[PDB]
Amino acid sequence: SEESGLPKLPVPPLQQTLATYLQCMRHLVSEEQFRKSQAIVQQFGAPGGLGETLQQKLLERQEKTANWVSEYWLNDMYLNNRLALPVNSSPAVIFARQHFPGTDDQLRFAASLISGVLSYKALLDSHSIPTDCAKGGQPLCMKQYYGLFSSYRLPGHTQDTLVAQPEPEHVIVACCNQFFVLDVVINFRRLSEGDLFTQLRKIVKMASNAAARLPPIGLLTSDGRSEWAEARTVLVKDSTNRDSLDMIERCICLVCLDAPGGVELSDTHRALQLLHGGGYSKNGANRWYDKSLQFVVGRDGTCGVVCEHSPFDGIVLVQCTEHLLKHMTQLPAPRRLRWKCSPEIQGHLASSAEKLQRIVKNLDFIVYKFDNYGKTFIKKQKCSPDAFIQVALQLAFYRLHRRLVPTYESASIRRFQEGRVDNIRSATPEALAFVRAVTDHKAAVPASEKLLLLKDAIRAQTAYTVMAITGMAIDNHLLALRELARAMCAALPEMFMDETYLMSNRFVLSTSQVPTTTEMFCCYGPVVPNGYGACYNPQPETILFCISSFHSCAATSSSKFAKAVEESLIDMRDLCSL
Ligand SMILES: CCCS[C@@H](CC1C=CN(C)C=C1)c1cccc2ccccc12
Ligand code: NA
Repeated sequence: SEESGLPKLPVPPLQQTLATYLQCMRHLVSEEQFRKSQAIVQQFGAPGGLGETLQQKLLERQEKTANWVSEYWLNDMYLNNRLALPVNSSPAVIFARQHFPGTDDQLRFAASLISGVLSYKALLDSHSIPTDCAKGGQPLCMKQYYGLFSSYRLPGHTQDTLVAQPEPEHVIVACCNQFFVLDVVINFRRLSEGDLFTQLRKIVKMASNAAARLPPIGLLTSDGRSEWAEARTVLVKDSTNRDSLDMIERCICLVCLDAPGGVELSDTHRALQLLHGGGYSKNGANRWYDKSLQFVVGRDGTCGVVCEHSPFDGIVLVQCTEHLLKHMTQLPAPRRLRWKCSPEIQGHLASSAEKLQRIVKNLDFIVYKFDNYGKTFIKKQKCSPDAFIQVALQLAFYRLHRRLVPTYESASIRRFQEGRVDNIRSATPEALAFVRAVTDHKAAVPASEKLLLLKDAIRAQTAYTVMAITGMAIDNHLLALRELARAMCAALPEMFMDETYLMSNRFVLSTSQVPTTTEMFCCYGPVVPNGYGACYNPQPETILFCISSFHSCAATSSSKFAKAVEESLIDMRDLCSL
């Protein structure tokens, strides 16, 4: 009645997780390091040993909590991360290209979008969104929907805070780096699209007035999390700033009326604008990255949403955005938020502009549309499209870099209460056997044998996927054992100080499938300096890859990786056509 009917997240058996862990890492560490890790794990999991003690504590935690990993996972994946949110953390979703002859066309789109946000939020708030079922079925957790609009991520010196929340409700409109409170309710009557248009015109006019222009405070939210915690602490010394921060913290979402980009509106360029606004000289300060959703409606027709994803993952977000876009197809003045700055704040602003520009220049990003085939061909090979593509990315990484690396693939655990994600470790032993056969010409493995190895790697990938989505994989389980150990003693046991364990969690290849039904697509940066981010959207006859890496790292190249992906998909096609 008041409590969820969903199952709780399972706790895997301890020995199952330790065995899977060792077999995951054997081929990714040296033989000497692996021998040491084998003995460490044996001691940790011995009868009556520490692992068994921690496992008992984890089963007590499962009984006392709705989800035993929620707190640890939120802190480990997001709130402890000190990197600036743009590129490093906040994914971008790019909508179909739009065409706005005049400003009023841009404003009519933004008015229509805001109206759809208000309608969707009314469905949400009255619990009218139909329960998702697995594979589009077993019911899925719906809690992430309540985090789409009611969430604000506060910076902290060492750990951030995720705050959940209002009479009336308002959005914040960002224009020319200025922020305006737009109430979306007058006399308890929701503003119509026409009223919203009229209000947005008032905002664009006020934002263009240089005598009222205020400093670009939003730039500070683009900095490292400890840097922005420090600058925000300066701001909150003044009551005007506290009032303005409070208005942003409690808004529904941001709507960002970006200026024209001046670059060709390719898919790659539109994505760059959604990821980091092009830096301070372009739209990079027209942002507030702590707020969960920042819809961008650019003057030139670049539209999308920038997502702070501590409160929700991408499947729920795409459900929301597709509903918004599909249903677009079917009076007091807004208040400028004022700011009281100091010489301190000017220094923080200049430093944030410089730090953001390093991120802009460092990001190597490419949108690559593979057009030779898609899901239809892959399914004719008795393969899951996701597993086939994951194996292709392993072959791409191996043929370019001549090793496999610890790889992350998001797996939804929404089958369980409060469920977010666990990790599918796609760098399997079977994937290694396959990529070596394909690339080692002197070994002269027959194509017929490469095909057997291909299908066994796809089998192993599919098996790991089922394991992860049913709560039986290893990353969340080890995370909880680690953090329960830390509560006993700040000195972690050797199990988690082991270089094999640290190595295992540096995801040089970080991936996810985010399928969409419209022309929209999702992207994000890498999670380690020598890594890639790879987000793909498989369609019946094509596959879209968004590949990121950092220009600082001489080993990686997004262009070269996309070419290796193409060659791998062609190789796999030829093997399946024997
Ligand atoms: C379970 C479905 C995908 S969850 C997340 C995946 C992910 C994101 C970043 N890295 C580095 C690696 C993986 C994600 C992807 C794309 C867009 C998102 C938008 C909002 C929220 C999450 C999004
Ligand atoms: Na690079």
